Amino acid sequence: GKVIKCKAAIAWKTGSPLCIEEIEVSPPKACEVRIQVIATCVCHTDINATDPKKKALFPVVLGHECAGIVESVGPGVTNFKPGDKVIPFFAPQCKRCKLCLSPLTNLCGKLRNFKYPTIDQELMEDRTSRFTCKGRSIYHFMGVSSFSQYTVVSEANLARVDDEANLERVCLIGCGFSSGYGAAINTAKVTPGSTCAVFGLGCVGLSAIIGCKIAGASRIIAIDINGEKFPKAKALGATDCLNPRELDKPVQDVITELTAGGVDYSLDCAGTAQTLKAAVDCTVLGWGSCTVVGAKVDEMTIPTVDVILGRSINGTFFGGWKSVDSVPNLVSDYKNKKFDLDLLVTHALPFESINDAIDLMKEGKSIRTILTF
Amino acid sequence: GTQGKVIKCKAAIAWKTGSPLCIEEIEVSPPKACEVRIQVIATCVCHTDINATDPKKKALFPVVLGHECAGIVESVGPGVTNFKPGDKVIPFFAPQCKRCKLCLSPLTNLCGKLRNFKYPTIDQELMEDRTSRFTCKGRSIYHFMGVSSFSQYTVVSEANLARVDDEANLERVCLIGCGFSSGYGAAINTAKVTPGSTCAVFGLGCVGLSAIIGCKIAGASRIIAIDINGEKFPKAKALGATDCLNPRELDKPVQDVITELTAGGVDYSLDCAGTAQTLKAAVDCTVLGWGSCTVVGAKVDEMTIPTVDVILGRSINGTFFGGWKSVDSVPNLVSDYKNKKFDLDLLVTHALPFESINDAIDLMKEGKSIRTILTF
Ligand SMILES: NC(=O)c1ccc[n+]([C@@H]2O[C@H](COP(=O)([O-])OP(=O)(O)OC[C@H]3O[C@@H](n4cnc5c(N)ncnc54)[C@H](O)[C@@H]3O)[C@@H](O)[C@H]2O)c1
Ligand SMILES: NC(=O)c1ccc[n+]([C@@H]2O[C@H](COP(=O)([O-])OP(=O)(O)OC[C@H]3O[C@@H](n4cnc5c(N)ncnc54)[C@H](O)[C@@H]3O)[C@@H](O)[C@H]2O)c1
Ligand SMILES: [Zn+2]
Ligand SMILES: [Zn+2]
Ligand SMILES: [Zn+2]
Ligand SMILES: [Zn+2]
Repeated sequence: GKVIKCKAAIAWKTGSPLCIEEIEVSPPKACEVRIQVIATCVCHTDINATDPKKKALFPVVLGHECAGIVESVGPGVTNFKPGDKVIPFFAPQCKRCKLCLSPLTNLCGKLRNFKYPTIDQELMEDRTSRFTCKGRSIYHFMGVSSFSQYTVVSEANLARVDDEANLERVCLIGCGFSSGYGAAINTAKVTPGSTCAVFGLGCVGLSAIIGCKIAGASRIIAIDINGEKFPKAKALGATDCLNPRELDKPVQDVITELTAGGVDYSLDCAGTAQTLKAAVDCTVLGWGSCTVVGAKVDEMTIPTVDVILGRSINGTFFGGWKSVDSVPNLVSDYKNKKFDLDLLVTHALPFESINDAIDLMKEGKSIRTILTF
Repeated sequence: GTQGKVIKCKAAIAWKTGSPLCIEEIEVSPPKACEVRIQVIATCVCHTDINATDPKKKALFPVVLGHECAGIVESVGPGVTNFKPGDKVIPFFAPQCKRCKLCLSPLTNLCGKLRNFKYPTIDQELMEDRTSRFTCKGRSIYHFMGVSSFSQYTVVSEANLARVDDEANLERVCLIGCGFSSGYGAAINTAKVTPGSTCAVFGLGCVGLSAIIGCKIAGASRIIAIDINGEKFPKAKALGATDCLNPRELDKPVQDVITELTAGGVDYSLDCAGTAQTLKAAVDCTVLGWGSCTVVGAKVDEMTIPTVDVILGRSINGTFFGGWKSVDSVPNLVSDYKNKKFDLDLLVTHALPFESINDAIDLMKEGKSIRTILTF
């Protein structure tokens, strides 16, 4: 149980980017595992914390998508040992609450702020922190904090995985891939031979397409305002591609015409007012289904008639997966080549170059950027 | 009443919005191909009808309103064999052609007969050949929702009616024409209330109460009834409500009352009022993870749903005629009523002569009635 000194990325406040600092990562207490981050990625959620218009706590060690090894475990911990390949996640499964036992949801009672899940799991189970830098205790982020060479997480926020897993790719299963993928399969519940529509072709949206294909969809329409996204969209299974920017008609009307009624399943992995409205509009009447995955705005307005006429609306949380039991399976699949994560990794960079990773992200020049140490 | 001949009878015409209904003598043309002329025996005023007289609402005039009724076939048109003079029938706004994609899908109860998907209320304003069967004072009167039951005799499409048990009490079974079927089906079909679950219903009118009946039948273990009219609580409870709430007498939003009361929220919520308040509340009051909200009523065009709610498990949908496959379901509902599966009798508060329709409308407006049977 020795204290560890390593580099991590600290956000001391909004507006101000992340700083590479030297922090002290305390050892894991009971029911906790101290992880060694091998590969982490910057996700849209990470960058929001620094946005003033968005709620967040500081100072904080951001990041939540990664994969690694077990550095050391805490007391009573027997499910983990030094060397085990593990993947942490923001979606807990403590297996000690009513929600964990329910087959109707993948939510867990460990959670507490159901209005701002982004500022939850800001501290360990004992309301304490394991991060210290220059005499100050730093907040954890969404129960993961992957932007540090070493981090400590609740046994409820990680799963051991295949020993032969390539941490440089399997890490996406920590958030990006799992949400898009699971959103199509568990939340939207895409059915064989169906027609789907996916707005937003980032990591989530692409995994949603991968998800639609795996579920057996016969048609998959990918929509983005960034044409540069299309090539890879098709690579993963898209049958059609639309750019609102190049259409003299609201993209939803185009989709409705191209399908003679609209699509059976809609998945919004963008989250804008425009996309949210379209995601619903483009669905057929009677059984049309829209599933919210991404959300850049807090509210969505829905016509009372649309709903009276068959269209339903739901949303996903971590792809609807029961984290601790599913993550390991998703890994086995990638291994068995059920799908290919590599197409999702467009860049790789030294951890210290995390800000440039953020810049490529914002610039929309990438899907996911693997950060190594 | 003789076939192939125009009929002179009385109806209730709405010459324009903001105006009451006028008892006029109209001419009801005989049925054309795939049509049936019905002698309306019993009819009721639904909120949807009154809604048409609202100046702020998009509607067409002149028109014979009414869509909730029951009656006897006075005659059929060319090439009609499923119906014949004497048959008891119940028409409805929800068509079932049986010969279209939508009709074949077990996922919806809509048929491709419907044309206007943004303003249903002003759809089926005329017959298939784009004309009218109604003439009054040298003028063409608009039909309403493919029924127009506010006339002793009316002409409807074969896809808009079902033949029911010859021994059906048409002065009760007429509620299956809309009100009952809607709330009842909403809980059973659209919301899909399951055994042991907890439900919340907003709006304790005919629909709202039928929604309660349906929750009881589906096996709910708790049915919370919400309404700003405490007078509606006795019947609501009589039909199955285990708890009753009035937002006008609470310090906290009703949805927070319901959340606490249920330690998390209800499994299924049905909004049979349809206001900006009820809609928001209907979604809020549900449990996260698997909470389900079903829109039944709607006095407003839109509802604002928080992104996080949906992400965190709550989902939304709505019903159209309770989600019953019209022609196939309606006769079944009648049999169920005969087998005393439920009591429509409790949904009837008044019974006036057709001439008093304007009073029946006021009673509804003034929330002093559930349903008022109108007879000719
Ligand atoms: N519900 C969950 O559990 C969950 C899990 C992970 C990520 N997310 C969220 O999902 C979203 C997507 O994640 P990402 O990593 O792919 O982000 P990203 O920024 O890379 O993806 C957004 C994509 O949508 C496109 N876009 C923007 N406006 C558009 C418009 N009007 N029409 C069409 N396309 C448009 C962009 O060009 C881009 O390709 C984020 O908002 C993220 O926070 C949600
Ligand atoms: N979706 C469909 O297919 C369908 C079919 C038929 C009728 N409807 C609609 O369903 C609704 C109900 O029909 P009805 O015949 O029972 O109408 P109604 O006028 O008799 O019922 C209104 C009821 O809601 C209550 N109410 C009003 N504001 C409220 C509030 N803020 N909170 C709680 N309760 C409130 C009233 O006090 C009253 O008891 C109407 O809007 C009607 O047009 C929909
Ligand atoms: Zn993420
Ligand atoms: Zn749990
Ligand atoms: Zn009605
Ligand atoms: Zn049909």
